[PDB]
Amino acid sequence: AMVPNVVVTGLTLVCSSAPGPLELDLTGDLESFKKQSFVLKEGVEYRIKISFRVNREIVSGMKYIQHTYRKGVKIDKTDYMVGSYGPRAEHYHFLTPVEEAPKGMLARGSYSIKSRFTDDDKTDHLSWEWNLTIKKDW
Repeated sequence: AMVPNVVVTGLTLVCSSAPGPLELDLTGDLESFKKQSFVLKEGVEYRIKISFRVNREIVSGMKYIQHTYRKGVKIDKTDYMVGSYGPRAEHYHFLTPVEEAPKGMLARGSYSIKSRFTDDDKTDHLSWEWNLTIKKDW
């Protein structure tokens, strides 16, 4: 502290066809997000972008872990290998592979997401929670 080795600064849902920006500022109050949601139209392609800075030492085997819940029930768990990164002032941007929102009336509604950014030391660089709502339309 005040700026430790990794500072996770943002999550962005990158989607060509979304009408507005879908962004969380992860330097802020993380409790706030629990009360908000991103809307995705069903079936659309998107990527999750995590923005972060490294301050002092090279970090290796960075990993972004995402758990998805529906009705409080764990339904998906994905780990994404992020890579190795040296210290610098400029943000790094990690992007997942393209994902697809689920589709169909039965898949519509809100889901809760538990995210963690970690590494090969299993350091908790940041853990946060957010919500995704799948709709017939934007």
